[PDB]
Amino acid sequence: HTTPWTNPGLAENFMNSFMQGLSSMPGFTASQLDDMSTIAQSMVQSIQSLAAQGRASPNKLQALNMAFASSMAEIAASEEGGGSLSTKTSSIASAMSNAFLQTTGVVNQPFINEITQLVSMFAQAG
Amino acid sequence: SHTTPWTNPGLAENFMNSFMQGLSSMPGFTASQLDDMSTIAQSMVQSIQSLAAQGRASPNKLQALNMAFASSMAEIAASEEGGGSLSTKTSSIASAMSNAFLQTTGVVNQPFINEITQLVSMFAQAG
Repeated sequence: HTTPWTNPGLAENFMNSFMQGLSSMPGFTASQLDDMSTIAQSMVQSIQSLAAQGRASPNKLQALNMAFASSMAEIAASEEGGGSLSTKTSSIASAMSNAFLQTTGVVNQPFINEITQLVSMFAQAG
Repeated sequence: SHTTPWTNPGLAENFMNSFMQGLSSMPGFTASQLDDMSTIAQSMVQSIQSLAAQGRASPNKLQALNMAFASSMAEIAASEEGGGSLSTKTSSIASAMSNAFLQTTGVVNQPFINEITQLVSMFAQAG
Protein backbone atom coordinates (compact mmCIF):
# COMPACT_ATOMS: atom_id res chain seq x y z
CA HIS A 1 0.00 0.00 0.00
CA THR A 2 3.09 2.21 0.21
CA THR A 3 3.57 4.67 -2.65
CA PRO A 4 5.83 7.64 -3.52
CA TRP A 5 3.01 9.95 -2.33
CA THR A 6 2.53 8.30 1.07
CA ASN A 7 4.68 10.98 2.74
CA PRO A 8 7.03 13.77 1.64
CA GLY A 9 10.22 11.81 2.33
CA LEU A 10 9.23 8.99 -0.01
CA ALA A 11 8.12 11.46 -2.69
CA GLU A 12 11.51 13.20 -2.63
CA ASN A 13 13.43 9.91 -2.63
CA PHE A 14 11.40 8.67 -5.61
CA MET A 15 12.31 11.72 -7.70
CA ASN A 16 16.00 11.66 -6.71
CA SER A 17 16.13 7.92 -7.41
CA PHE A 18 14.54 8.50 -10.82
CA MET A 19 17.04 11.20 -11.83
CA GLN A 20 19.96 9.19 -10.47
CA GLY A 21 18.83 6.20 -12.52
CA LEU A 22 18.06 8.20 -15.66
CA SER A 23 21.50 9.84 -15.77
CA SER A 24 22.97 6.39 -16.52
CA MET A 25 20.58 5.55 -19.38
CA PRO A 26 20.66 6.42 -23.09
CA GLY A 27 18.58 8.75 -25.22
CA PHE A 28 19.17 12.13 -23.55
CA THR A 29 21.71 14.92 -23.92
CA ALA A 30 23.60 16.64 -21.12
CA SER A 31 21.43 19.74 -21.56
CA GLN A 32 18.24 17.66 -21.38
CA LEU A 33 19.38 15.90 -18.20
CA ASP A 34 20.29 19.29 -16.74
CA ASP A 35 16.77 20.57 -17.44
CA MET A 36 15.16 17.43 -16.01
CA SER A 37 17.45 17.59 -12.97
CA THR A 38 16.65 21.27 -12.41
CA ILE A 39 12.91 20.55 -12.44
CA ALA A 40 13.38 17.47 -10.25
CA GLN A 41 15.11 19.55 -7.57
CA SER A 42 12.51 22.32 -7.90
CA MET A 43 9.84 19.72 -7.11
CA VAL A 44 11.83 18.39 -4.13
CA GLN A 45 12.00 21.94 -2.77
CA SER A 46 8.26 22.37 -3.32
CA ILE A 47 7.60 19.20 -1.31
CA GLN A 48 9.97 20.34 1.45
CA SER A 49 8.12 23.66 1.62
CA LEU A 50 4.71 21.94 1.73
CA ALA A 51 5.95 19.53 4.40
CA ALA A 52 7.09 22.46 6.56
CA GLN A 53 3.54 23.83 6.21
CA GLY A 54 1.76 20.57 7.04
CA ARG A 55 0.30 20.59 3.52
CA ALA A 56 2.13 17.56 2.08
CA SER A 57 -0.86 15.23 2.22
CA PRO A 58 -1.01 12.14 -0.01
CA ASN A 59 -3.42 13.78 -2.47
CA LYS A 60 -1.18 16.82 -2.93
CA LEU A 61 1.94 14.63 -3.13
CA GLN A 62 0.21 12.47 -5.74
CA ALA A 63 -0.47 15.62 -7.76
CA LEU A 64 3.14 16.77 -7.39
CA ASN A 65 4.39 13.32 -8.40
CA MET A 66 2.39 13.68 -11.62
CA ALA A 67 3.71 17.21 -12.10
CA PHE A 68 7.24 15.82 -11.85
CA ALA A 69 6.59 12.86 -14.14
CA SER A 70 4.77 14.94 -16.77
CA SER A 71 7.69 17.40 -16.78
CA MET A 72 10.06 14.55 -17.57
CA ALA A 73 7.76 13.38 -20.37
CA GLU A 74 7.37 16.91 -21.73
CA ILE A 75 11.14 17.43 -21.92
CA ALA A 76 11.61 14.06 -23.62
CA ALA A 77 8.95 14.86 -26.21
CA SER A 78 9.95 18.49 -26.81
CA GLU A 79 13.76 18.80 -26.65
CA GLU A 80 15.54 17.63 -29.81
CA GLY A 81 18.68 15.54 -30.03
CA GLY A 82 20.17 12.86 -27.80
CA GLY A 83 18.35 9.83 -29.19
CA SER A 84 15.12 8.50 -30.58
CA LEU A 85 11.78 9.08 -28.87
CA SER A 86 11.37 5.34 -28.27
CA THR A 87 14.76 5.25 -26.54
CA LYS A 88 13.85 8.25 -24.39
CA THR A 89 10.52 6.64 -23.50
CA SER A 90 11.99 3.26 -22.54
CA SER A 91 14.66 4.97 -20.43
CA ILE A 92 11.97 6.91 -18.54
CA ALA A 93 10.02 3.69 -17.95
CA SER A 94 13.19 1.93 -16.77
CA ALA A 95 14.18 4.80 -14.48
CA MET A 96 10.66 4.98 -13.01
CA SER A 97 10.58 1.23 -12.37
CA ASN A 98 13.93 1.41 -10.57
CA ALA A 99 12.77 4.44 -8.57
CA PHE A 100 9.80 2.43 -7.31
CA LEU A 101 11.95 -0.56 -6.32
CA GLN A 102 14.49 1.71 -4.62
CA THR A 103 11.80 3.65 -2.72
CA THR A 104 8.72 1.56 -1.92
CA GLY A 105 10.01 -1.76 -3.25
CA VAL A 106 6.83 -2.08 -5.35
CA VAL A 107 6.51 -1.05 -9.01
CA ASN A 108 3.32 0.79 -10.01
CA GLN A 109 3.11 -0.33 -13.63
CA PRO A 110 -0.16 1.57 -14.27
CA PHE A 111 1.65 4.77 -13.30
CA ILE A 112 4.51 3.96 -15.70
CA ASN A 113 2.02 3.34 -18.51
CA GLU A 114 0.46 6.75 -17.82
CA ILE A 115 3.84 8.47 -18.23
CA THR A 116 4.81 6.58 -21.39
CA GLN A 117 1.41 7.59 -22.77
CA LEU A 118 2.11 11.23 -21.84
CA VAL A 119 5.38 11.14 -23.81
CA SER A 120 3.40 10.03 -26.86
CA MET A 121 0.58 12.53 -26.26
CA PHE A 122 3.00 15.44 -25.83
CA ALA A 123 4.94 14.36 -28.93
CA GLN A 124 1.70 14.29 -30.93
CA ALA A 125 0.92 17.88 -29.92
CA GLY A 126 4.29 19.03 -31.27
CA SER B 1 9.54 38.24 -27.36
CA HIS B 2 8.77 37.23 -23.76
CA THR B 3 5.06 37.87 -24.29
CA THR B 4 3.55 34.46 -23.39
CA PRO B 5 3.53 32.14 -20.36
CA TRP B 6 6.01 29.91 -22.24
CA THR B 7 8.68 32.63 -22.50
CA ASN B 8 7.90 35.08 -19.65
CA PRO B 9 8.10 33.69 -16.09
CA GLY B 10 5.80 36.39 -14.72
CA LEU B 11 3.13 35.51 -17.27
CA ALA B 12 3.46 31.82 -16.39
CA GLU B 13 2.90 32.68 -12.72
CA ASN B 14 -0.04 34.94 -13.59
CA PHE B 15 -1.45 32.22 -15.85
CA MET B 16 -1.56 29.70 -13.00
CA ASN B 17 -3.04 32.17 -10.50
CA SER B 18 -5.61 33.26 -13.09
CA PHE B 19 -6.56 29.63 -13.74
CA MET B 20 -7.38 29.11 -10.05
CA GLN B 21 -9.34 32.38 -9.83
CA GLY B 22 -11.52 31.36 -12.76
CA LEU B 23 -11.96 27.81 -11.50
CA SER B 24 -13.10 28.94 -8.03
CA SER B 25 -16.26 30.38 -9.63
CA MET B 26 -17.05 27.22 -11.67
CA PRO B 27 -18.79 24.12 -10.28
CA GLY B 28 -17.68 20.50 -10.21
CA PHE B 29 -15.05 20.42 -7.44
CA THR B 30 -15.28 19.92 -3.69
CA ALA B 31 -13.56 22.31 -1.30
CA SER B 32 -10.74 19.84 -0.65
CA GLN B 33 -10.16 19.39 -4.39
CA LEU B 34 -9.93 23.15 -4.93
CA ASP B 35 -7.50 23.33 -2.00
CA ASP B 36 -5.34 20.61 -3.54
CA MET B 37 -5.38 22.40 -6.90
CA SER B 38 -4.75 25.77 -5.25
CA THR B 39 -1.82 24.45 -3.21
CA ILE B 40 -0.20 22.83 -6.25
CA ALA B 41 -0.73 25.96 -8.35
CA GLN B 42 0.96 27.97 -5.59
CA SER B 43 3.83 25.47 -5.41
CA MET B 44 4.46 25.76 -9.14
CA VAL B 45 4.24 29.57 -9.08
CA GLN B 46 6.87 29.59 -6.32
CA SER B 47 9.09 27.17 -8.26
CA ILE B 48 9.00 29.50 -11.28
CA GLN B 49 9.71 32.54 -9.10
CA SER B 50 12.72 30.79 -7.56
CA LEU B 51 14.15 29.72 -10.92
CA ALA B 52 13.45 33.13 -12.47
CA ALA B 53 15.40 34.89 -9.72
CA GLN B 54 18.36 32.69 -10.76
CA GLY B 55 17.86 33.29 -14.49
CA ARG B 56 17.09 29.58 -14.84
CA ALA B 57 13.45 29.92 -15.98
CA SER B 58 14.28 29.30 -19.63
CA PRO B 59 11.49 28.71 -22.16
CA ASN B 60 12.27 24.98 -22.16
CA LYS B 61 11.76 24.81 -18.40
CA LEU B 62 8.70 27.09 -18.43
CA GLN B 63 7.18 24.83 -21.09
CA ALA B 64 7.83 21.80 -18.89
CA LEU B 65 6.58 23.50 -15.72
CA ASN B 66 3.45 24.80 -17.47
CA MET B 67 2.61 21.27 -18.62
CA ALA B 68 3.46 19.97 -15.14
CA PHE B 69 0.95 22.43 -13.67
CA ALA B 70 -1.76 21.52 -16.17
CA SER B 71 -1.15 17.78 -15.76
CA SER B 72 -1.38 18.11 -11.97
CA MET B 73 -4.70 19.97 -12.21
CA ALA B 74 -6.04 17.25 -14.51
CA GLU B 75 -4.73 14.54 -12.18
CA ILE B 76 -6.55 16.05 -9.20
CA ALA B 77 -9.75 16.44 -11.22
CA ALA B 78 -9.63 12.89 -12.61
CA SER B 79 -8.57 11.00 -9.46
CA GLU B 80 -10.37 12.69 -6.53
CA GLU B 81 -14.03 11.70 -6.57
CA GLY B 82 -17.12 13.58 -5.41
CA GLY B 83 -18.03 17.14 -6.36
CA GLY B 84 -19.46 16.49 -9.81
CA SER B 85 -19.20 14.53 -13.03
CA LEU B 86 -16.00 14.36 -15.06
CA SER B 87 -17.88 16.23 -17.81
CA THR B 88 -18.52 19.16 -15.45
CA LYS B 89 -14.98 19.09 -14.05
CA THR B 90 -13.64 19.01 -17.61
CA SER B 91 -15.84 21.85 -18.87
CA SER B 92 -14.96 23.98 -15.83
CA ILE B 93 -11.23 23.40 -16.44
CA ALA B 94 -11.62 24.40 -20.09
CA SER B 95 -13.36 27.59 -18.95
CA ALA B 96 -10.77 28.38 -16.27
CA MET B 97 -7.90 27.76 -18.70
CA SER B 98 -9.63 30.11 -21.16
CA ASN B 99 -9.68 32.96 -18.63
CA ALA B 100 -6.04 32.26 -17.74
CA PHE B 101 -5.19 32.98 -21.38
CA LEU B 102 -7.52 35.99 -21.51
CA GLN B 103 -5.84 37.44 -18.42
CA THR B 104 -2.29 36.90 -19.75
CA THR B 105 -1.91 37.02 -23.54
CA GLY B 106 -5.50 37.86 -24.46
CA VAL B 107 -5.38 34.99 -26.98
CA VAL B 108 -6.67 31.53 -26.13
CA ASN B 109 -4.49 28.62 -27.27
CA GLN B 110 -7.15 26.05 -28.11
CA PRO B 111 -4.72 23.15 -28.76
CA PHE B 112 -3.39 23.61 -25.22
CA ILE B 113 -6.88 23.67 -23.70
CA ASN B 114 -7.86 20.59 -25.70
CA GLU B 115 -4.68 18.84 -24.55
CA ILE B 116 -5.53 19.39 -20.89
CA THR B 117 -9.12 18.20 -21.34
CA GLN B 118 -7.73 14.99 -22.84
CA LEU B 119 -5.36 14.59 -19.88
CA VAL B 120 -8.36 14.61 -17.51
CA SER B 121 -9.85 11.77 -19.55
CA MET B 122 -6.62 9.77 -19.82
CA PHE B 123 -5.92 10.05 -16.09
CA ALA B 124 -9.56 9.07 -15.45
CA GLN B 125 -9.34 5.91 -17.57
CA ALA B 126 -6.19 4.86 -15.69
CA GLY B 127 -8.32 4.35 -12.56
